[PDB]
Amino acid sequence: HHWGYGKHNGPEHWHKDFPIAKGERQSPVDIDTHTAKYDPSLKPLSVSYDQATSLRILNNGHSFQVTFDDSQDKAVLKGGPLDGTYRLIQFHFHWGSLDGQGSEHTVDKKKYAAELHLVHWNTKYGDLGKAVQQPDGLAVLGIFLKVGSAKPGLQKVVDVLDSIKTEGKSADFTNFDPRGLLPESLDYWTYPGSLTTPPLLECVTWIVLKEPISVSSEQVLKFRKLNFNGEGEPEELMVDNWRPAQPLKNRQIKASFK
Ligand SMILES: [Zn+2]
Ligand SMILES: [Zn+2]
Repeated sequence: HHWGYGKHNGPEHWHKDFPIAKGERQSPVDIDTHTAKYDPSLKPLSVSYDQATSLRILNNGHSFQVTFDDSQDKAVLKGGPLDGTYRLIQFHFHWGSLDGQGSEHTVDKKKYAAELHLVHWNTKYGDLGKAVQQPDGLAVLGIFLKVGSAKPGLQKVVDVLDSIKTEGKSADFTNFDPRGLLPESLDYWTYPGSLTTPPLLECVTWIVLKEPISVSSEQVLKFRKLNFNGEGEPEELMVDNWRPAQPLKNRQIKASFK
């Protein structure tokens, strides 16, 4: 029972191998806009992706992922609620079997069509190994996708998906600019949480953007062509690869905007 998203190995089963799944600071959560309170002390987010160097794109059996060279301070995230500078290591997506669902975070219980996660680690903790042991060792920038006009910045990604259809396939993926994946506003919500996949470590400062990016139906249709399965294995279409909202428990969600 390697983990997945189906009836027999999905999010309801994860706690058996990773008991932190019933922990105190699990993600995603629902963001209720009545209770997510504006914090005037929150600094604007600093996203510097201009020197990002992408390495590869891969189907890992739970999503598709684009990886980055994190050997030095090129593509970094800082400011906002964050201490120190955070290096981008990868991004991936979550999406649904139809446009009406797919995002992991929700806003006033509304599910978006997809959710993009840009994963960064805190350099003040030396390496990724020591970072994930710390409550703010990772920062994940979360961005909602809604269906509308095409995002030109997403095109180079979706157009190579046919080359990584099944679990375990990968391809060289150089000179991709993650700047093209961002909405206009960097207005955000932030709270302390976890990885939304095993091992579910409670090491993430979540930064979820208020403004969704719009992507075309054509584009999101390319997401749904991916497989959970390996090459030549019976088809398990990669859709609904999202963990549902987990209990907020004691936590406060802060808004950077009024
Ligand atoms: Zn994996
Ligand atoms: Zn994710």
